[PDB]
Amino acid sequence: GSHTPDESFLCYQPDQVCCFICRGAAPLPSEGECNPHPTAPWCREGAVEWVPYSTGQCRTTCIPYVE
Repeated sequence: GSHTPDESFLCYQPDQVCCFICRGAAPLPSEGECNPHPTAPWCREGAVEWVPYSTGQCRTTCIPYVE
């Protein structure tokens, strides 16, 4: 009934991490795994788009972390 909140799932890879904010579903894990995450500065700073995903729409950004 009101504004639906968006979440974020960080898909993690031993050398790559992509954070996505979804307003209905999550990202499709095919290169590692993903789970609910807060949002570092790289998540919000590199995730500035949107795309139609399985059960909803998710946007995402990826960064070089412990790679």
